[PDB]
Amino acid sequence: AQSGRNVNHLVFANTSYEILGGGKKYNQVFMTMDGKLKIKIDYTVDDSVVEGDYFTVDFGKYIHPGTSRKPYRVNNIHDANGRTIAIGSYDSATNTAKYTFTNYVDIYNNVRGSFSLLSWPFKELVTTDKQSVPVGITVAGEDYTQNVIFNYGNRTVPVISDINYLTKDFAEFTTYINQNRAFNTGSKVRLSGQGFKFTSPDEIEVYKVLNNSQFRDSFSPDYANLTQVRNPKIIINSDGSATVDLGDIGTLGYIIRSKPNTLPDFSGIGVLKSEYTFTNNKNQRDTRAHASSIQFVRAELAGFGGFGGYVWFDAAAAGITVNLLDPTGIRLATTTTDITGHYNFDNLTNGNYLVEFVMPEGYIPTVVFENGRYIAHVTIKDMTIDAGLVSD
Repeated sequence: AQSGRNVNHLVFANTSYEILGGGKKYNQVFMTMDGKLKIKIDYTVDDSVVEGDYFTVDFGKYIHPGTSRKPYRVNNIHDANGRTIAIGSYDSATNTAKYTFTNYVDIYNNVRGSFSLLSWPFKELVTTDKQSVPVGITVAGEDYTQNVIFNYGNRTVPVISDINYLTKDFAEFTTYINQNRAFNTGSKVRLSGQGFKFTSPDEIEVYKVLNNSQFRDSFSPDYANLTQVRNPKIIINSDGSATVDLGDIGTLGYIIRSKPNTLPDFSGIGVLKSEYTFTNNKNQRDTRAHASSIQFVRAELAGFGGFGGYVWFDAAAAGITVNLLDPTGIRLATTTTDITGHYNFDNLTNGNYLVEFVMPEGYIPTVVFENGRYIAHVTIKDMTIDAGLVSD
């Protein structure tokens, strides 16, 4: 089951939080103004810790590592020269990161470092503007808690919207209509984007609120308890925007939940915009709009990669040891070739690795070769590395 022991008790850590983004001068995480919560961890590791031992960071009830982009992940942790001290892995089910020590701890004593993570609240729990949340985490078995105020800037206005989250393939975009509950007729909403497109009305769901309690400040409403419109009038426009015709809504409030597609080979800054045109409570045409922007951080949207290959005598070479190394030569994983001569490593974060084939005594490869180790460079980007063996 485990590569080593839980060594929480042998990792001595100090933790602090730092608010980033537009709310920092107001002591708040401004969730729609680049706000996030940075977690900073300084640690030392006992000399008795070995390769495969691990410590954990439990992110508690209220926050997760990462911000707006799914799936959430943690990073490996390195020393001052980029050598990997521990491999980071995150389990969404338990909201816990595991940091598994490499052979760094067997090479060096007085192992110490620091790392940081960006984090965001679960929008279904941190629901309300100005909510002061006791953000309690556990770092190497020791609790750390600080109250943190979150604010999404929901305003009681004709139209406001926010990006709930983003994945490689789509964003969930939330638009609130007529929170001010004014009498409105001829109501229409255009959803448009830079970096996004609609292809089907199936991408858009419309809900009528029973009362203002359903307009959750976090823009991640409880859809299970909202009244969903069966026959919503939705057109996908030739430019890839969509128009939702709500009609003569009177004083009713509406929520539109949309899932615009990301565009392949777009980067920089995505934008999703809600444009609300209507006739107002005085029979005058009006127009209101709101826009949200989001960075396509490819590294945070990418899936995990892997590679593999065959080893043979130049007949399959079964049970050959193959190590996965970081570019600095630290071992990240080990495996052996199976009965068909095949090995693999998967769930690898994009980047550069070395693959080390351990030579049986008396054999050399058919890249560099030293002290009976054949080492090949590999680049992972969400391929095949083979080795033929010949007598010396």
